[PDB]
Amino acid sequence: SQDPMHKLAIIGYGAAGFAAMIKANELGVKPVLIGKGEIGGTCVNVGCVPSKRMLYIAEIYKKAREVTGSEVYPPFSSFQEKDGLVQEMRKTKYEDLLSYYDVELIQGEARFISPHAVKVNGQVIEAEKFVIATGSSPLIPRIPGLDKVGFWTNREALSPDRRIDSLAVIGGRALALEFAQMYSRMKVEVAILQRSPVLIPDWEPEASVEARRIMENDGVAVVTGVNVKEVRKGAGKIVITDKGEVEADEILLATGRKPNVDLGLENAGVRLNERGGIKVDDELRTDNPHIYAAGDVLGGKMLEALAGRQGSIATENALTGSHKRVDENAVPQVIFTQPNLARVGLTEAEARAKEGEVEARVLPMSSVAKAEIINSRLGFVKMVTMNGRIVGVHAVGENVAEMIGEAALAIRFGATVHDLIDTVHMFPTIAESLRLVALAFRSD
Amino acid sequence: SQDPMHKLAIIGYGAAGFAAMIKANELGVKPVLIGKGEIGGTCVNVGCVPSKRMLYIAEIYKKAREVTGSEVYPPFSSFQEKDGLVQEMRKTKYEDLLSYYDVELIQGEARFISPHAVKVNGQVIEAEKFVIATGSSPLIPRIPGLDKVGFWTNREALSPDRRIDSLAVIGGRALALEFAQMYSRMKVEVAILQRSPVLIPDWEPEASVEARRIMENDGVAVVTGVNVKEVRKGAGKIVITDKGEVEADEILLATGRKPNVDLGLENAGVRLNERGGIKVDDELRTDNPHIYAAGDVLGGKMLEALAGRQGSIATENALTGSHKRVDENAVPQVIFTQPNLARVGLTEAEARAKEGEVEARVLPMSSVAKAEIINSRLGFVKMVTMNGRIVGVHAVGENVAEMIGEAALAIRFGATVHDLIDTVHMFPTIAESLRLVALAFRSD
Ligand SMILES: Cc1cc2nc3c(=O)[nH]c(=O)nc-3n(C[C@H](O)[C@H](O)[C@H](O)COP(=O)(O)OP(=O)(O)OC[C@H]3O[C@@H](n4cnc5c(N)ncnc54)[C@H](O)[C@@H]3O)c2cc1C
Ligand SMILES: Cc1cc2nc3c(=O)[nH]c(=O)nc-3n(C[C@H](O)[C@H](O)[C@H](O)COP(=O)(O)OP(=O)(O)OC[C@H]3O[C@@H](n4cnc5c(N)ncnc54)[C@H](O)[C@@H]3O)c2cc1C
Repeated sequence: SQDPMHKLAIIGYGAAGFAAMIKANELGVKPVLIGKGEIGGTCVNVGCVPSKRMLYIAEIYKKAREVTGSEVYPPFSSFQEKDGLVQEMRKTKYEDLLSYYDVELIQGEARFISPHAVKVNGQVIEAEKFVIATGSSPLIPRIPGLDKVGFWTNREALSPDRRIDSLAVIGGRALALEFAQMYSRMKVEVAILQRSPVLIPDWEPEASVEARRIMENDGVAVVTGVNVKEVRKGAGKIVITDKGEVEADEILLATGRKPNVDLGLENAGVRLNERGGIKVDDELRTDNPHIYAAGDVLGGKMLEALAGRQGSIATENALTGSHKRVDENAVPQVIFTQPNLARVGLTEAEARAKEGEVEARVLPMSSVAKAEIINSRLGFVKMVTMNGRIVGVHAVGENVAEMIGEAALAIRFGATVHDLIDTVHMFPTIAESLRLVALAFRSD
Repeated sequence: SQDPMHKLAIIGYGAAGFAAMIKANELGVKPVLIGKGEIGGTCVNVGCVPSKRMLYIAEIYKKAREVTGSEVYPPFSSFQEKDGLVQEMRKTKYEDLLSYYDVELIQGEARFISPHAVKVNGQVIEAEKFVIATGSSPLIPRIPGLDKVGFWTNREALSPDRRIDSLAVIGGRALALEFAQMYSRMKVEVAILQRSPVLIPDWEPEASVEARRIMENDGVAVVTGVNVKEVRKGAGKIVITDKGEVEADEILLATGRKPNVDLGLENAGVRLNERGGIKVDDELRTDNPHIYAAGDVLGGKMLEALAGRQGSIATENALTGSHKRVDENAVPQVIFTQPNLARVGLTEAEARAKEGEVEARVLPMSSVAKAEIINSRLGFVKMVTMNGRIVGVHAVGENVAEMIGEAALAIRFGATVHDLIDTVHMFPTIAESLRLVALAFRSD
């Protein structure tokens, strides 16, 4: 028999799929790239780019109100203005690359029909190797009355159909925090309804404390330990919980994301992991050794830079036979509230659960000169070492997102606290808090 | 003979001298610490702390005017308000340490009278070892009429005696840029008069370009290639130059700093270097092997974090017999205008002047997603490698001061561009510009 096949097919054209496409070109292969929906996927269109833009607008108006005492809020039109930036970035960063790089693009929904083939738009596409990069979708909880009453997800909260006065946010991790701060800074009365007893319960305890303070400082009502029983429609929307009824103009779901795995995977011998994403080994290879997967479809951390890195590594492993990995314990995550929350590596509890000598220190941000100078004293920097190497850094403070890459690099290099002590920082910066917390390991 | 002496005397109680005092305590020695003037020296009192505070105030009001369209400038009282922060920081960071650590403090002017002794307040103080950390003072150029007409230095520009409408700044390096932006953002008409053909002429060429644009964007008149011949008094102060007369309410000298070396050094066998600072080897030891020196008195880079590090290293080398050094080519410098200018390591020209394979790349800030998102597209990131190791990073952009410590750490570790490529950053941050410029080494 002979069965000529493409060398590589990539399923999905978001951050992971683009990274795969680029890598494939670099290794001398013209891939087939199959996607549906807006080019560039979640990040550029309904994710990191429009969300950070609206938080920037929120921030500059908040500062303007503090300085002037005026009640100036961002105009409702600022949501529509941001659509110009999205369009420009989608063009320059994604659409223009489809002209520059070599690729057979197909727009449509792919589903596996064999271990070496998909169907799309009724046609068979066969490939020697696949990279699955189909992303995630909003997770819609099963709550009586919710579908009938209707709700917003991120998509709608970024392009709102109307001006609202009140918002009930269901959920209490990063996206809830970001949208709650965003809408509260637009003169919307926001409540967060969180099931766990604290916000961001998989972060350091100190971070969960600060998360509450950040929200409350902008007038958000934070309700923790709550179970939502039902939703109904009154004058506005009524969320009925075991701690009372919360009425609001609109409901925003921020209860997580579900990997996009409705792909006929059983036809290709690909399995799901316990988190509902594609099951892969550390080299991003599935149970079918010709199929790799990358990005949010893995059901792991959901980050643009990690999705990109995984799309590159999956592609190289598929086309070269390499055995490359991307160490998730040096990958940073940031919540882009003001002040920022940032983390990379292990929490102290995670480190203490492994074998090894663990130390940890926490430096208050109120001790950092620059934080005093710019009136941003809320926060902290926490550093965790295992056998004398830095393995985790967690921080809350002004623009800590800008210093977390120093911490990531320190962790990749296995830097010790003396290594940081020996590195002259710039005074006065927020970043020199990394060296000040290192000094805390022996010094006061 | 017997001549009992103290183990260590430290001359000057700024950043270097404090660092020495602390280090001495850590090695089990109670030093004698001799200083004059305000405790904490330049940084806290008339340097980095009050200057960054006033630039912060300038910045938040500028943003408030952009957002509201109102003509709100910082009140003249904000200079006096900053004196509270200075006092608080002087107490917590310096005066309180004199109670916590063990030290014999003497306030007065020290001068050497022998290789092992100083005089202060008419008393002989003998020590086995000395660390000289006497700082620098403003450099006052010899210009006819200038002393009679009078001028401001940093001290006066930070605590102005009156409200002015116009300012002539003599000089064109970091402090000129910072004060020019500061006063222009206080509705003062500022002119910079610079002798060299460009601003900051020891920075990368790209930085000098950007420096001019930054100044001009706030309405500063930048005059380069000018020689100041004379000053006279008219209605206001008249600076006569070979390119015309510039009249202003006040004159600010920003023409550099002179090390404080009027110390009787010839009595102790200590010599001066070609830049007018104390001559030392890389271990901070002078020609008298019992005398070390640290900080701005060396006539090298003038930075708080470097002065601290040198005071620690000088002390350890003096008391333990070690041979430690502080590598100046991993020490960062930042100009805290908005946007910031930052640098660490070698310029491209400096690297190309040494033997080795040199590469360099420049990434525009307009290519960085976060810079687009926050409307701060002016700038660049330049990376220089020598034999495949990163040896210099230079950047202009919003809050680049916060990412320059990542670059410093990369340089200390001898990181390659692949090392940066392999480190997942956070999207969207300004800091991921370090990885984007690394990608430029092979990729477009
Ligand atoms: C509101 C919001 C804000 C965020 N902010 C940040 C942030 O600040 N920083 C950060 O790092 N991360 C952020 N994220 C997460 C980040 O956007 C994602 O982790 C990232 O987009 C992952 O990209 P991906 O390619 O793995 O998934 P996607 O980009 O969703 O890739 C899937 C793409 O493939 C196509 N596709 C899907 N299924 C199929 C199929 N069956 N057949 C054919 N084609 C298909 C779709 O068209 C889709 O565009 C945010 C997410 C959200 C929702
Ligand atoms: C306006 C301005 C802004 C600045 N901003 C920054 C910045 O943002 N970041 C940064 O890194 N750097 C900055 N600097 C530079 C920084 O302040 C100095 O490099 C730093 O203070 C050096 O400290 P030092 O201890 O070496 O000198 P000093 O702190 O001046 O130490 C000298 C001290 O010793 C005492 N002394 C001096 N001579 C004698 C003597 N003969 N006998 C006895 N005692 C003596 C004096 O009382 C003096 O306080 C700035 C400088 C200025 C002027």
